[PDB]
Amino acid sequence: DRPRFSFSIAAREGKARTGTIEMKRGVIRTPAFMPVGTAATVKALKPETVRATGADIILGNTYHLMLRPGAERIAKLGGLHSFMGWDRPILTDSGGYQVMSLSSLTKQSEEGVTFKSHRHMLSPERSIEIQHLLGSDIVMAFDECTPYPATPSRAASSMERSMRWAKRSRDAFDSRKEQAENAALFGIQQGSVFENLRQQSADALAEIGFDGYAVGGLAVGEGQDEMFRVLDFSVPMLPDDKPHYLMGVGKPDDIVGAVERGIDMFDCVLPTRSGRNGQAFTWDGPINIRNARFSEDLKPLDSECHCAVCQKWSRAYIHHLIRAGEILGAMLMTEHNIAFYQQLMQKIRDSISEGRFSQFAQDFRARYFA
Amino acid sequence: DRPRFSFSIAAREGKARTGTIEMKRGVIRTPAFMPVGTAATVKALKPETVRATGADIILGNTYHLMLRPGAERIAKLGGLHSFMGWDRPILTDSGGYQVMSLSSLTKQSEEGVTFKSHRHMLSPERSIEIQHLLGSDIVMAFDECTPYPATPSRAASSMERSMRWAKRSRDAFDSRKEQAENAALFGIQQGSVFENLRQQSADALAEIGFDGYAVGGLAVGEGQDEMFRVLDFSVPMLPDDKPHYLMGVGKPDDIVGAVERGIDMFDCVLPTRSGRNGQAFTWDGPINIRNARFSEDLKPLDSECHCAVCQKWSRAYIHHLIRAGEILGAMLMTEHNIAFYQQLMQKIRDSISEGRFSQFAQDFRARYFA
Ligand SMILES: CNc1nc2c(CCNCC3CCCC3)c3nc(N)[nH]c(=O)c3cc2[nH]1
Ligand SMILES: CNc1nc2c(CCNCC3CCCC3)c3nc(N)[nH]c(=O)c3cc2[nH]1
Ligand SMILES: [Cl-]
Ligand SMILES: [Cl-]
Ligand SMILES: [Zn+2]
Ligand SMILES: [Zn+2]
Repeated sequence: DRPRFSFSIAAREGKARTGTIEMKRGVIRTPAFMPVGTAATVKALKPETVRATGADIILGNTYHLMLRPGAERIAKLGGLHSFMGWDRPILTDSGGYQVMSLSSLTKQSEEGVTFKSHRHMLSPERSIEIQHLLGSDIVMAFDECTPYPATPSRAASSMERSMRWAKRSRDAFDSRKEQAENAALFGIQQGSVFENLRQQSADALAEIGFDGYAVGGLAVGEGQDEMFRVLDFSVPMLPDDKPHYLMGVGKPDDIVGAVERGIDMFDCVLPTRSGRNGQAFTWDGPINIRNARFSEDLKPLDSECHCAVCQKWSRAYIHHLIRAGEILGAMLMTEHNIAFYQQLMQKIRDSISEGRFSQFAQDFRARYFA
Repeated sequence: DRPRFSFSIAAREGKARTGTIEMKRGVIRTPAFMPVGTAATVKALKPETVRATGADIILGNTYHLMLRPGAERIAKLGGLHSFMGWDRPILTDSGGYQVMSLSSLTKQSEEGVTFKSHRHMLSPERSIEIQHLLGSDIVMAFDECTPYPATPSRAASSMERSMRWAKRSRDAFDSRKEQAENAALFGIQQGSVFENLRQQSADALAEIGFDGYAVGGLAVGEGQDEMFRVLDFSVPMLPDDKPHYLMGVGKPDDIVGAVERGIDMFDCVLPTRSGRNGQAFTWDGPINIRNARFSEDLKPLDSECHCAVCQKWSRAYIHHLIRAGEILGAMLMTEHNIAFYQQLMQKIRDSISEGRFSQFAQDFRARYFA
């Protein structure tokens, strides 16, 4: 039987790593892309389809689920895995990021955040409890994602609060025997774009001790150049022997560059959200299938993609479906986009394992941006 | 290799029949339920899923497809079968019924109907041509579905026009060698609720000669009692050795009673349309999954249904999905409802084959309306 949590690194190239996370509910191949759910579902896909694309783990949506149908109700029905029919690992975010981005009126304090549903409270203790009620396998500490840009003073005060909340998250998780024995807990580094604050945050998280370490506070408007600059110094501050999770990233080129900088795990709504809006990812860059140039194009979305959509249906058909507002259009676009992301991760893993990831990154960028 | 068209009756009980239609693209078990597409898709289902529910044939949507993406374009892309990925028989309606129900401004004449898209003309010749361009296997004659109620004079004039159009449909179909050799053509009986007009229409259609005969002009507001009364005298007027197709019907109890009256084929948007709106069919009658009573119900939609939805997911989960507006909710409701309809048809076929259909009908009604 698998352990509660074990991360093993099988091969390395520069800062990039490939390996596996073993958990009770399954193995996660890294670098990993984790598709993101909306309301106990990955949009427009059955769980068997999500698995068929190559996903080893998905994200649940703590913020949506605590409001509807409610975390207690999901627990009463047997937990999120049973409820939605996904029996493999699930990671849950801690909810505050989405509260601060989506909620109408927020009130923040040392205790947590109160907010009005689009009233509810969210504290480190309540966040960990909700994630337990959902039955999450990878639990995120409750943090504050500092807005960008932030002054050094405000970034420091925010990061300091997040580190106090990280300790409260650790203690809440450890107090609950079933959660501590069966799930894993990740800490989230903050500190905005400032190296000294990123270092203080990394040091605080390592002193507490976590199963994995996320880089928080990025993909919040700073742009790729700045994100990469912050990753350059921030990832080496985290424990080398634990997974590194870049939250909310990102486009294919963001993922490649982040792996070059030591990131092992990614989540992003982009492939699911933008597929419904007509954007399809291809090795030659994204296309918008709604464009009239595809109305009679009999080729698949991408000429090399191995997914079931590209084996069966044409650009012309999917163009028509999306233009007509048909549900099958969203289903096919979403399956292809998630499958494309998984094929990207597989090429990344294979190229690191073979010591040719730097060349893969160069070749990928030349063709994707040609 | 299968013939162009062969209908064989394997067993009979009273007016009910069970058997098969063999066509080049597959066998159709009768009595048959034919799921209805919207715009080159059966809503929210891949074709493989439609087939998995038990469907042997589906309906294309001539009215929608002639407007978008256009019949000529579909032909240029290889036909509707290739375009949507369904390789089995497709029946297409002739388009006038939907024009008269959906179009904003209509102008009717002996030549056909002109209308504005929500300008285009539709005549017997153009209707048959569009169905050819789509690559339909079962082509419907171009008719006029008389509004209900209709005076005897107006019903007669309308039926007479439909019979002239039926002859024009026959000749257009026969002129096109590839269509005549590979597809089948059905005539449509009209005459409103009037026995003498139904008889004149049946006689006119039999003189022309068709591969199958539809009962048109019903399910247009007359209610089940009146529909059944008209079927009682109308179905025996059609050739016994050809299939009898009741257009646009219907609810499960409508289907059972129509089979008792000699109907072999059915199409209806109800299972697809109403599933998206939360109505699920069960052997104990329909339920609305949005009702709060299902919020914590761990049972499947129906306790006996063999479909994949009822094997995996609970009422509580589907309730949540539909309340949340999630695409997966529509997917699961639609798959279950179409599968339920196919299981109904299978029970009908098996009970006729075993000489116990009358008992099945009685048992079905007692439980469905309990
Ligand atoms: C898109 N950019 C971005 N996302 C971030 C996220 C959310 C990652 N995605 C989670 C899913 C969203 C819907 C359900 C869960 C962040 N989350 C936390 N806790 N902290 C961040 O600093 C944090 C930072 C992030 N930046
Ligand atoms: C719902 N009631 C009803 N439908 C009838 C229909 C349409 C059957 N359904 C076809 C699908 C609808 C969307 C795409 C094809 C009828 N069609 C014709 N041609 N004539 C009728 O008298 C006729 C009569 C009908 N009565
Ligand atoms: Cl969340
Ligand atoms: Cl039509
Ligand atoms: Zn693909
Ligand atoms: Zn079912």
